[PDB]
Amino acid sequence: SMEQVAMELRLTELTRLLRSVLDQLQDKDPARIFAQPVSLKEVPDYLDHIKHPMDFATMRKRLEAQGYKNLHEFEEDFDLIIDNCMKYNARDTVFYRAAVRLRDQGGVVLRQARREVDSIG
Repeated sequence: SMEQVAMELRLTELTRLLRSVLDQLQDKDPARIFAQPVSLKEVPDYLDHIKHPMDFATMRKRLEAQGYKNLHEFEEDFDLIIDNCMKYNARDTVFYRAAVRLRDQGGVVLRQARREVDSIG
């Protein structure tokens, strides 16, 4: 139907906007600490601690399959990256500290993303 096509164009345009959001958030992680899944070869107990791992490569795979229906879903995955890290790692670690800085800097980006999503519809 034509309605289904219009819905699909809306999803495509959200995907475009979320790709720009993802790029801007990933720039806030210049150490690439959050770029890839935590390796279960290198951290064998990880899934005992963290039940829903997340990372920017995993998000990018979902994004490119148009698997984010709205901005809430995307933000959920970004918050997982941060929150997982802040539980597994202690406060005095480069990993924790990177996550705090990513949260703080990413907030700015996400605030305007939400306005753009609502504004453009």
